[PDB]
Amino acid sequence: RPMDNEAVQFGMSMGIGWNLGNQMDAHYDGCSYETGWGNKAATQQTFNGLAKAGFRSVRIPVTWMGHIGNAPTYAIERGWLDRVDELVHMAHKAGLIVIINIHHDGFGAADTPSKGSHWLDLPAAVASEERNQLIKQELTMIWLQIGKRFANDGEWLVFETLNAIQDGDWGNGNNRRDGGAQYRVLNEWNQVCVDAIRAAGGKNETRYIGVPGYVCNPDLTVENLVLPEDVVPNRLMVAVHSYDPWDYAGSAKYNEWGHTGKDVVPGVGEEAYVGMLNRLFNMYIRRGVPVYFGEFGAVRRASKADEEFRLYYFRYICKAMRDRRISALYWDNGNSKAGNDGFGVIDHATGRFIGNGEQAVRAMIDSWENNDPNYTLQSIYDSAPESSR
Ligand SMILES: OC[C@H]1O[C@@H](O[C@H]2[C@H](O)[C@@H](O)[C@H](O[C@H]3[C@H](O)[C@@H](O)[C@H](O)O[C@@H]3CO)O[C@@H]2CO)[C@H](O)[C@@H](O)[C@@H]1O
Repeated sequence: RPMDNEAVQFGMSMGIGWNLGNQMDAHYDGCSYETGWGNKAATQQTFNGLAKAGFRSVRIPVTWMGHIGNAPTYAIERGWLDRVDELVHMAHKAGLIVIINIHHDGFGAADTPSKGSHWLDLPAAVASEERNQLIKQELTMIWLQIGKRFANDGEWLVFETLNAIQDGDWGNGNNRRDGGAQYRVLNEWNQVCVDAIRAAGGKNETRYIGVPGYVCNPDLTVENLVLPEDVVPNRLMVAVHSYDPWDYAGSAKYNEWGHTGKDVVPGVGEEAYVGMLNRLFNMYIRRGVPVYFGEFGAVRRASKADEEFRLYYFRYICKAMRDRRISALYWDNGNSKAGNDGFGVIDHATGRFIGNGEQAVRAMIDSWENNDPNYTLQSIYDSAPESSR
């Protein structure tokens, strides 16, 4: 029975995790900087607190742009790699499964503080096969070096090939009417990254590798993602993101969610989210291919009554994930404000809770971990909070 295989068990072993967001991914004027977006430097204590809270995994998005020497070698500045190495091993010290990647290098929108510097350019790769070739060489050289640095680190360290690749229009643009050209290239980049990771030798030969689809959208993934040919069986996982529905979870234009909410995104609640998880479960988990959410979340609310809807959202979706053998990592950017972009629940320097962050963390983790067979989507649903409208 493929859903009962070792790879899906490894997928589930990541449980509910946490992103060191706006940290090694932060960047401006063409260069990443750990503190560049207001977060202070991570410490062992950061990761200790994560393990203590019950997270099983941690994702350290890294933006490499600015620390890459010239072609043809694309040498990564050693200090930058040292710091990545160092963090990965702090996480290992705390008993966490660890994910690293190529992050804002691939940022595909126009709203960037590093305009002109995103070498990982999907429109430009589609535009010409020559520029597609340069990008592939750079992806190769970068993954070879990362692989070589971590050759003695085992399957507790996961590599995620790319982040959220796109053309600016978030999966509503030319990708829907170019005859699959954008999707074909992205699949080719994943292939090239997997090739390079495996060629790094050592424990990279049997390391789990996460591969995304277009803009990390679950549906565009199930429709167009082609899993790369691999040198070993059962060592690829599908990476997806979800902040659905965005205007509730991300922008906080609406502040309630689900069947008991009144201030809701219209017609988009419990059924839609589980439908999305079911398509992933039928496409991948049922076929022995693990899926994880590299990023999921909902921002913090100003009122206690709206916050209860946030906890409800977490309890419900995280249970639905558990039951579909899907693991997931919460997006934490360190920002303690409420509303738009207010994702911070754990301090990035100390690993202590920010504001009421503990309730959210407990909500997502406990719901996923719960092994009481009476605790179901029905019971969670029936205890949805009361609308304050
Ligand atoms: O605060 C200073 C800088 O913030 C930058 O915005 C970032 C958000 O604060 C962050 O939460 C968001 O996270 C992304 C994630 O990186 C991505 O993989 C996924 O697709 O969506 C998440 C949630 O949107 O990233 C943005 C930037 O990409 C500003 O860009 C910057 O100008 C500002 O100084």
